Amino acid sequence: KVFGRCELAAAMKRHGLDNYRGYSLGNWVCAAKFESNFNTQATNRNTDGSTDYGILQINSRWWCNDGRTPGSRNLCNIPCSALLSSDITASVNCAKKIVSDGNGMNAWVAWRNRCKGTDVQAWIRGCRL
Ligand SMILES: [Cl-]
Ligand SMILES: [Cl-]
Ligand code: NA
Repeated sequence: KVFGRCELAAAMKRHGLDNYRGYSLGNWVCAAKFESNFNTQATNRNTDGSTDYGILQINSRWWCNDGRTPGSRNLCNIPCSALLSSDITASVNCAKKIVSDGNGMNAWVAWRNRCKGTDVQAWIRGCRL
């Protein structure tokens, strides 16, 4: 599924991401835009052989099991394929664990490089939430 921008904003809000750990909704939409272009089926292979999955590009090195990242952890206790569903619940629940691990949203490179310090509000403007 390729979400529309307001459609994704509303789904994230329903799932408790608005102001989660002090990050307003537009941060999460911005991060999703640049990580996956709002596509739940996005995958990308990293240099270390890990892979990033789903709309928030969550890494198999630490967060999910894909059976092909030797020595990896599965901190979200999920198969990585679950991160690719049209239902974003599993991605949101796992992202909540990531952003709480001390490093906030800096875990997402695209957020750090393309969202942090910008007017993220603009990612939710015009949306009925
Ligand atoms: Cl915002
Ligand atoms: Cl980047
Ligand atoms: Na893993």
